[PDB]
Formats: sequence, C-alpha cells, structure tokens
Amino acid sequence: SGFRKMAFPSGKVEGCMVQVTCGTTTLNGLWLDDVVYCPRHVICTSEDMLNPNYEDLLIRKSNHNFLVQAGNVQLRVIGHSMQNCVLKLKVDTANPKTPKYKFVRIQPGQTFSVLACYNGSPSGVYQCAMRPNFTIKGSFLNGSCGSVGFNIDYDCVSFCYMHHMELPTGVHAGTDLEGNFYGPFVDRQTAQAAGTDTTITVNVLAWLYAAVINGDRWFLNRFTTTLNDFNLVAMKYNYEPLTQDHVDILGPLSAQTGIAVLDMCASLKELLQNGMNGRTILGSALLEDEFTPFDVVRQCSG
Amino acid sequence: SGFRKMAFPSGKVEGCMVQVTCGTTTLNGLWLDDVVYCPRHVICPNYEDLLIRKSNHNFLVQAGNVQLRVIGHSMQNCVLKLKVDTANPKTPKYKFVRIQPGQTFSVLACYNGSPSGVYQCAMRPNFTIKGSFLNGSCGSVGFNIDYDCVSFCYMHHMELPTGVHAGTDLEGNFYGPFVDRQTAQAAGTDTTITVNVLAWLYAAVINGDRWFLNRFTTTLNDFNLVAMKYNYEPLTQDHVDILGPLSAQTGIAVLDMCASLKELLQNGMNGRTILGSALLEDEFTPFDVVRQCSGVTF
Ligand SMILES: C[C@H]1c2nncn2CCN1C(=O)C[C@@]1(C(=O)Nc2cncc3ccccc23)CCOc2ccc(Cl)cc21
Ligand SMILES: C[C@H]1c2nncn2CCN1C(=O)C[C@@]1(C(=O)Nc2cncc3ccccc23)CCOc2ccc(Cl)cc21
Ligand SMILES: [Cl-]
Repeated sequence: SGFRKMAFPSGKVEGCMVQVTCGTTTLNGLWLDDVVYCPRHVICTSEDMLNPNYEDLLIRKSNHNFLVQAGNVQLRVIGHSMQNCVLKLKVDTANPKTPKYKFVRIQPGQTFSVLACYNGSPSGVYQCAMRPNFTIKGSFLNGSCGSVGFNIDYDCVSFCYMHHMELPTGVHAGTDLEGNFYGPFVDRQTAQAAGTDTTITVNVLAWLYAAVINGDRWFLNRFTTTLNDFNLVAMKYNYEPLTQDHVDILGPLSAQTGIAVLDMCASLKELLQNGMNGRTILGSALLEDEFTPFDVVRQCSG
Repeated sequence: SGFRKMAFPSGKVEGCMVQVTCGTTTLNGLWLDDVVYCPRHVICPNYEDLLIRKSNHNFLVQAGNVQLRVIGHSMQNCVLKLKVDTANPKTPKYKFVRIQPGQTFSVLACYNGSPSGVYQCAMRPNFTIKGSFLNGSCGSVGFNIDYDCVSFCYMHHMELPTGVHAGTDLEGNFYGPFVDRQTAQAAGTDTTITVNVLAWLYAAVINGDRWFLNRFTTTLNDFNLVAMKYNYEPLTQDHVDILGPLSAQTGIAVLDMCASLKELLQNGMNGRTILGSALLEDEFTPFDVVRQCSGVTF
C-alpha cells in the first residue's frame, strides 16, 4: 500500500556523470563506453548564446580545449563531433561503470527520473514527466545542464532526456540523447516561451485507477460517457484529448479494478466539475498527472 | 528554478542490497562490510527461541547472482545480523543514525534484493512513514547522504492497517510504539510538521510565489495556540533558529512567515496553489530546502 512519486534507483546513471569544461563554461556530461555526451552550448559563452554558429565555434576547438573530469581523474579527449544539439567527446578510456543502455526518444505524458548534477556530481533524483507542451517541470539551477532523464527497464538504462535550458516561466527544455530538442525549442537565448500547458488526461485516469487499487472509491459515480463527450468536457479544463490509444492502454487497469475506462472518464468529468470538496485522492488535493498507466502497474503490482 | 520532492542519489545504497531467504520468507538485507542486516521476522513470536533453532546454512543470502555464505548470526533488538565470509567491496563510508520525527530521508524500495525505486519521505510525528511498499519490501532502507557518508536511519519492517509503514533504526529499535508481530497495531493520530511547512513556504518564496505573504507578524505563543487547533506540531525556538538562514535570504522573519501560515490555516488557499500543491506540504525540512535551492552534491 501507499502511492509515492517514485524515481528509479540512480546508481547506474551516477557512475556515468562527468564534468565537462570548455573555457569558462562548466556543465555535466554522460560518459558511456568511450564517449562523453553533453549539450553543445558548453562551447558557447553567454554572449555567443543569442545567435551562436555552433559549426563555426566548434571548428575553432581542439580536443585539448575540452577538460573532462570523472571523479578525481581527468579523461583525455581524443575526438569530437556534433550531432544535432549534443556534443560527443571521444575519450581514451571506456567507462568501466557503463551500464546496459539505450537512447530512447519519449512522447509527451511519458515519465522519467532525473539525476540532477552540478560539476559532474549527482545531487538528487526526482521524477518528471514530459509535459504536453514539451517542457519538464524540473528542479534545476545554473550548472545543471547535461543532467539526464532516464528510465530503467530490468537492468537496462533508457536515456531519454538531457537538460539544456530553463525557459522564463521556470520550466525546462532539453533534448533526447541524439541531441534533438523536445518541442519547438532551440539552444539560443532568443525570446522563447513554453506553449500553454495542458493536463495529461491518460495519466490522471491511471492515477484514479491507482487510488481505486489502494482502496479509495469516493469519486466514482453511476455514470459513463462517450469518448467524444468526455473530450468536449476535458478540453474546457485544459485537459489533453483522450485518444482510443489511451483507452486501450488503460485496459489492464480497467480489468484489474472492474471499472470501465469510460466509467472512470465520467468520474474524472465529475471531479473537474465539483472539485474534491475537502477530500484528497492518494494524499493529493489536485488531480495528479505525472504517473503513467505503466508507472501505476509497476508501483501497485510489481 | 523548480521545486521537487527530491531523494538522495541511491547508488551507494544499491551496492549494499542483498536478498535474504530463511525457509519460506524472502526479504531484503543490507550488506555492509562482512555483515548483512535484515528484519529479525525473516525467521518467522519468541525470537530467541526461533533463532536458537537455526543454523548459519538455513539463511540463504544472495548478492546479485552470487550466494554469500553465512558464518555467524546474532540479534540486536529487532534486527538480525548475519555474519558473512565476504566483506562487501562496495561498502560506502557509513554510519547508523536514529532520526527524529519531522526529519526526512530517502527510501530505496527493494524486492528480492533488487532496488526498484527511490523516494523521499518524512518520519511522521506519529512515528510512521507514508511509504509505498508491497509484500517483499521488508528490509528496504532509509538513508541520508552527507558529503560521501551514507547515514542509514530506517529499515522497513511492516505495514499498518491504514496503509502507512513502520520500521526500525539500523540498531533494530522501532520508531514508534510498534512491535514486530502479527497483532492489533494502529498508527496514532498524526500531526503536521510545522517547521517543515514553514521551510516549504520559504522554498515557495525563493521560487517566486509570494501571494500568501502578509504584513503581519505573531508571537511564538500565539502561533502555537493557533497551530494546536489545526493538529500542527508545536513550533519551538529551535525551529525558529533553524529557519534563520531562509528568513535572512528571503527577508521574511520566521514569525512573519508564521502569520502567513496562520492565515493559510484559517482561510485556506482559495483556489490557489503553492509550488503546484493545494495542500500545505510538510515533508521538506529547512535543510532540504537549502540543499535543493543551492545545489549541494554527493
Ligand atoms: C552553460 C551556460 C553557461 N555557463 N557559462 C556560460 N554559459 C553559456 C551557455 N550556458 C547557457 O546559456 C545556459 C542557459 C540556461 O538556461 N541555464 C540554466 C539551465 N537550467 C536551469 C537554470 C537555472 C537558473 C539559471 C540558468 C539555468 C542560460 C540562459 O539562457 C540559455 C538559453 C539557451 C540554452 Cl540551451 C541555455 C541557456
Ligand atoms: C516477511 C513476511 C513474510 N513473508 N512470508 C512469510 N513471512 C513472515 C514474516 N512477514 C510478515 O509478517 C510481514 C508483514 C508486513 O507487514 N509486510 C508488509 C510490509 N510492507 C508492505 C506490505 C504490503 C502488503 C502486505 C504486507 C506488507 C505481514 C503483515 O503482518 C506483519 C506484522 C508484523 C511485521 Cl514486523 C510484519 C508483517
Ligand atoms: Cl514514450
């Protein structure tokens, strides 16, 4: 029993965190095998960030300009290449702590753990979700760039996010590990803003099923809804449209609890209308949207 | 910017998690140097009588795909200490510390000696933890990290009927009036950790949310009279002193933040949120707020 926002154990990722310095700029790098991955803006100064020509800035650098520090050991850079917004620094030592890993690009609504790092040293771990507007509501200060987001599937680390910037609303933007930004963001200090964010409907429903599994049914009702009527109501509260894929994905939780997905949708519609009336659901007075159907099944069952 | 419920990096603890099996019971053990620590109920009660009937070879300890050989066993309060022939080469710098209610720690939830998740939680004033544990989670540990030293403060033993959890320090002393047996046990009436709510209000101010601030102040006694009415823990001069740094950084005296908290208790949030929460959050200590809002690393 109990339902917590649970991060993956960070050990496999901690053994990959390194410090990358280029000139006056210091950030974090991810050392996997003989390559250190880091944001390409490590080659920029603050002035360069308005309209940086990364190809032009990078061609002026040599291997020895990049100082890579793994613990108290300086790694030697023997090559460098840029792939989208990520710099790949070839080093002369393969990381003996390299876990079984893969690079995965996630979709909005997906969750992941973030190992926040400063100067190549892990400081904390928390759970995040890729917002529908492609930002993450992280906890990141200056020096956190290069910190990564991941999931662990059996013994395999799936790296899905690398931190690049904080937008003016305090939310965060980054790339997958191939350097492709999530959303319409660029690694420039040009005027950029997160789009209007919305609630991840499929995740709220997953969390309502988690509440039912843990013994809370106060919010259920005798009603059902069509998917279209649910979406018409949902959109009015800035909730993401629920697709047939989402309904299919919620099938297992629907079967375990005996509550049809559209029956849970009617409950959600009523919660949006009435609020909680001084009550809580899994210790929360707000509808929680950073647990996926997969996270609920993992935490409530195994 | 941002404020998350943040756990310590769990790597130093992950390298200590082992599986302990005795008969039909499988749970988790903490392998530090040549000793594996686990709940004494793995032998299940008259624990001295149950333990004397066991031999070393009855305890199957598995560290990854390697079976460790138990060469001795002893009980300390509600923890079983299994002496093994191999010292854990991954043993971090560590200490066993007993925490006070209101103090927070990270929990590395484990099943079959394998870490599955990490989350942050607080020792409630009623000595329970609002954890997330399933069957097989016994032996999972709570910890804090200071510099490079892991301070182990909790070992999971049981779930109470309300779904909250009970355990011991690493010396096997239970937190709370709990006992390790299948019997009628219930968590006492819980209270809110006042110093932690104030720490979280300071974190909200640091993060740019000031809507709840007011021009008013209060006395410590008047604040405590109001706080007692709302099942909040009394705020002591120690708590006020501990909040000194956050008070200086934001320019809001601790009793000035107390007046804001008094108004939040008597009037609610009025459709508003604080750090994305419609409830007053009490599982961040003043130190957790400073650490997260300064980027301390390990
Ligand atoms: C590494 C950092 C640097 N360090 N010394 C020189 N430079 C120059 C390059 N740097 C940046 O510009 C990083 C920066 C950024 O967003 N950094 C931050 C990230 N996360 C959380 C933060 C919290 C507080 C302050 C800054 C934060 C600063 C703002 O503007 C942008 C715009 C586009 C991009 Cl891709 C990145 C950035
Ligand atoms: C390890 C477990 C065992 N497994 N197979 C044989 N045994 C015998 C010993 N075991 C217990 O009795 C453990 C138990 C307990 O509380 N276990 C649990 C812990 N955390 C979360 C849980 C979620 C769902 C169900 C059980 C959970 C079960 C209930 O009653 C008590 C009462 C006193 C004590 Cl100290 C422990 C327990
Ligand atoms: Cl995905």
